[PDB]
Amino acid sequence: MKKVMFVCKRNSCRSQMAEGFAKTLGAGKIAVTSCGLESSRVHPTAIAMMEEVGIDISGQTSDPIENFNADDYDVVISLCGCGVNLPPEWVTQEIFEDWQLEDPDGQSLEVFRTVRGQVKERVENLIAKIS
Repeated sequence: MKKVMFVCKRNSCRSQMAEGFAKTLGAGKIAVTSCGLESSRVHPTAIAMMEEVGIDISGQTSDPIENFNADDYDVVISLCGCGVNLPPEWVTQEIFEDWQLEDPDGQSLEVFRTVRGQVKERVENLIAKIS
């Protein structure tokens, strides 16, 4: 299928969640992956907020951007604040976006819920373009 990527920074739960919604909502329409995990591990509070909607982001893990090749992912979604000097292969894709969204860092459950919800709409919009 069309290959997709979600690049992560800060508490990477927001951007790996974008992949978690994208595997869920893009199922059988796209192939989807994530990279960067700047929180050095996943964050159980995000897993709980995704369990609250029947999604899993604990099985996800760290793998650096420099080992990826956007030339091999037709649609790439940075979440680095639309201000990172991605190699030019990250631009030639069918989609190149940067969902410069909120930061759940070590926040309340409400931000872990809210950022997830706002991400899910961006995910579903991306899906609406491709799937």
